[PDB]
Amino acid sequence: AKPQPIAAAAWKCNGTTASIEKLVQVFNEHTISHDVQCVVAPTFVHIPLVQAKLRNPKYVISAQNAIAKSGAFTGEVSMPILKDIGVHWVILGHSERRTYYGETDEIVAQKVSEACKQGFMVIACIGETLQQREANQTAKVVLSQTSAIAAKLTKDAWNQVVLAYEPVWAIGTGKVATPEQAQEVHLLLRKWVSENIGTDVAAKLRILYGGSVNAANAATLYAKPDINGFLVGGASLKPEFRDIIDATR
Amino acid sequence: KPQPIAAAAWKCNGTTASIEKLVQVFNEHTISHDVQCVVAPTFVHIPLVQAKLRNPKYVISAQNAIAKSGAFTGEVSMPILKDIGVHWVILGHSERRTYYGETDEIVAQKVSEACKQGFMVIACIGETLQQREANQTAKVVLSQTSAIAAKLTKDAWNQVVLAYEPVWAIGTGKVATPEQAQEVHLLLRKWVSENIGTDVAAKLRILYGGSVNAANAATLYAKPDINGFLVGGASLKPEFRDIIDATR
Ligand SMILES: [Cl-]
Repeated sequence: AKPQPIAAAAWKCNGTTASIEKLVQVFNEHTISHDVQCVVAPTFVHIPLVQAKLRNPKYVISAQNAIAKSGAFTGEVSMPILKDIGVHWVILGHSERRTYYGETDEIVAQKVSEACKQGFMVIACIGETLQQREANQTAKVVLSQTSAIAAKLTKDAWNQVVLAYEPVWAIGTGKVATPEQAQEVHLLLRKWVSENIGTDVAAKLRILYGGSVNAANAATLYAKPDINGFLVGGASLKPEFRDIIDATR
Repeated sequence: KPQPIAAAAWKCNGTTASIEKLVQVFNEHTISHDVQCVVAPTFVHIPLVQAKLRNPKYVISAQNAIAKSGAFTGEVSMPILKDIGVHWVILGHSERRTYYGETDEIVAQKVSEACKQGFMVIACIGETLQQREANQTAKVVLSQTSAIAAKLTKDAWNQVVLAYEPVWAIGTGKVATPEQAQEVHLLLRKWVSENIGTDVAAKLRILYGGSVNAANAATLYAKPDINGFLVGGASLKPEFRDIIDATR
């Protein structure tokens, strides 16, 4: 009854030609037998290298960011440029972009809507800070972030949308997030989607956990009913990512 | 006059078909004078250009970078650029100063880290129409340059290239004359003359980053303090060859 699992490797801004070639070979020799959509998300300059080496049939390639339109945007990569090179997935609204580079709900929701219009599969990120979690605002924030995105989409566009919950309150703060605390936000989000968008949309929507995931807690995390996979960080740069994929069965 | 530079600022434009076609046109254009030609494609197009662009007079630059690798989603670091073989970088572009939070101090730190890591930097400065109309042309460009200069040693200036953008002429209905461009280049080199050293000022490349095409590149490069161009829309066209020939 669960939708198709997703295991996304968020390499962030890391990697060398030797690093990636060695890691991609590990990914390719890993035989995966269950239905699961795997995702590598390298830096822009490494997309051609990954395109040349990544062969495992379970995988697609995603950009870590994009802008909606080509033009006078020095330093940025546009979605049409990404379609032309053969990339159909993109991560939008990551906490690091909302924090360091000032991406707002209006910017993130506009990127998701324009990516859905241009045929992208989107992993849209939401999450709340510790200060927000201290104020009993987890729902207030993650639903305000999810409503802003939904306000620019129609029903059919939700088949391209994937949500990734970032427990930002458990990132670099010295605080930890339990598999029960993750399942709580994951069901909180699905019920909002069930109520506001549709019941069939909620049951099929993939909600990924974007917190600390390793080979030890992946299966127990995926054991929860409203967790549909992971947005893996540190462990994704390791052969450990194979075990994380194994745990989505 | 030091070695001129002809840089192609492609911005966020291009496909694999159009880049491969234009690179071949650049490949069939023989350049027989001392000039450093630069092509700066999007991050995704850097491997294509490195493989295909074969003119010995060209190098490949990035349009942006950050100092260190790590948990910075969507960004490309400077060590990653060095590992893939990129040794040039455009920093502090007006579009990033305007729309992506690159303050004078953020540009200054990026330039400093880039020179520390062995990068050739094209650092961009320029003033708005509001600023120019407030008689702030010197105030803005020198404040942008002095922030960059406070993070650089004398030897690091041999890796830095200044690119003046007449931002007051972009999308404003105003246009910049060569005499207005030379005026800014002059006072730029003169501040370096009197705050870094007469030696660095003489050998500093200061590129014009306004409207450059085949019709005006010669008249522009004829100005004594203009050392080349950071070319926009014309850089995606075969007439970039005529701009290179205008730096003779
Ligand atoms: Cl490992």
